[PDB]
Amino acid sequence: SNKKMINGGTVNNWICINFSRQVQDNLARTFCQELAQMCYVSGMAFNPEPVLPPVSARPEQVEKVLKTRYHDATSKLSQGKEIDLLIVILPDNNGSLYGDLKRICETELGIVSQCCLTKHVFKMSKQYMANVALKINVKVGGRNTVL
Ligand SMILES: Nc1nc2c(ncn2[C@@H]2O[C@H](COP(=O)(O)O)[C@@H](O)[C@H]2O)c(=O)[nH]1
Repeated sequence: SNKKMINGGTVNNWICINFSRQVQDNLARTFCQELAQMCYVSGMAFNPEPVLPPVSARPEQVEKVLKTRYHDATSKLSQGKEIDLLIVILPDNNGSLYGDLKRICETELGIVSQCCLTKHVFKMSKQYMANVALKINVKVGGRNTVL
C-alpha cells in the first residue's frame, strides 16, 4: 500500500508565484492545474482556478513579490476569507530563496506554502503530483495514512 488521504483538507483560494527563469507563465499555469487536479481526485476540496494568475519574480524580490501578491489576492476575496495556499516554483539550486520564502510565509504572512523544483515542473509525473498532494493535505489540516 502507498500512502493515501484519510481526511481531505480544503483549498478554496490559492495563488502561484514563480522564481524560475526557465518557466513561462503558461507552464506554471499548467503545472498548478495538474497539481490542483491531483489534490482533488485524492480527496481534497481544491479550487481548479487560482485567485490570481501566476506571477514571475526574481529571487532578489522575494519579500516584495510575496507581500504584494498576498495583499492583492487577499483583497480580491469575499470579506473575511483568506488565501489557503501559496504554490512556489523555484530554481533547482536557489541558495537562500527557500529559507527566505519559508520565513516570510511562516512568520510575516501566516500562509501555507508548497515549494516545487523546476525539474519537477517540466516532468509533471503523476507520482510526483501524488506526493505533493499528500504534503499539501497535511499542511492545510487534512490527515494521511501511515505505512
Ligand atoms: N527541505 C528543503 N527543500 C528544498 C530546498 N530548496 C528547494 N527545496 C525543494 O522544496 C521541496 C519541499 O518544499 P516544501 O514542502 O518544504 O514547501 C523539496 O521537494 C525540494 O525539492 C531546501 O533548501 N530545503
